[PDB]
Amino acid sequence: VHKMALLVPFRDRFEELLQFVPHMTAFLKRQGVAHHIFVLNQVDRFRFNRASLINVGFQFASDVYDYIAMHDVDLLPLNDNLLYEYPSSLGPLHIAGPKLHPKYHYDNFVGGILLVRREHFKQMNGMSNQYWGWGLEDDEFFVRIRDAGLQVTRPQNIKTGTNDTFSHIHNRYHRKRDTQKCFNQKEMTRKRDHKTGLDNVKYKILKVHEMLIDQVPVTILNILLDCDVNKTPWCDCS
Ligand SMILES: O=c1ccn([C@@H]2O[C@H](COP(=O)(O)OP(=O)(O)O)[C@@H](O)[C@H]2O)c(=O)[nH]1
Ligand SMILES: O[C@@H]1[C@@H](O)[C@H](O[C@@H]2CO[C@@H](O)[C@H](O)[C@H]2O)OC[C@H]1O
Ligand SMILES: [Mn+2]
Repeated sequence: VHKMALLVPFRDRFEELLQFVPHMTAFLKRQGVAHHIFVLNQVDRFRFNRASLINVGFQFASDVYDYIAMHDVDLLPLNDNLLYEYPSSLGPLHIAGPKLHPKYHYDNFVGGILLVRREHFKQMNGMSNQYWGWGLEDDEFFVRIRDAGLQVTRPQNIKTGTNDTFSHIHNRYHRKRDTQKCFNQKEMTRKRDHKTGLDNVKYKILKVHEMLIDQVPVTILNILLDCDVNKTPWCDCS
């Protein structure tokens, strides 16, 4: 059978994580999905880089996981018909589709929760590394999906919709989105990145922690991401 690496980019969301772990373990257990949660704890001081943290988690995870779930820690599925299944040959399986997501509704939205076969993630050279702070990293990945001759599939015949498919417990004031721009960030991050990815994300895993949360095993990666300010100075706008 198949195994999912549940990759959870993470910084300063302990409260969310305590809700995430039990909810997801139970949910996935009901649909027979074998999996393991990898908390991608960014311990450098640069702005949050979700995509790069995913690259790291993918490298770390062993070949026994034949697919991954890039999974926001604050987004809980409320509908058991959302199948976190091995994606088809077509490409990524997007769980949090534009018609089910509480907040994002455009056609090619692939954020929130996105499942990708190991082989396809390698094909696409994983995600761009140039996204420091909120926004755009998932859209650039959409393009990587089309450029690889792949496509996005989403669950069919979900009866629930944008108000009752997911719990998105994320108060915009409690957890601020880091929308700042500095240096030439707008211009540069809006353009397709053919130069970086899985194969050159620069980092170190300082420490690996085996945690149990009410018996449920979970792996913490303390990831010190590196920034080349000659290429991506917007990693830090202070
Ligand atoms: O400072 C941060 C920023 C985000 N994240 C993680 O990145 C995900 C995506 O971030 P965000 O909630 O801001 O995305 P959005 O709600 O806009 O889809 C979060 O849910 C967390 O898993 C985090 O751990 N710390
Ligand atoms: O990273 C993603 C953002 O880049 C995205 O922003 C949207 C992009 O398409 C535009 O038509 C919209 O103005 C804008 O909402 O939102 C979702 C996020 O995950
Ligand atoms: Mn959120």
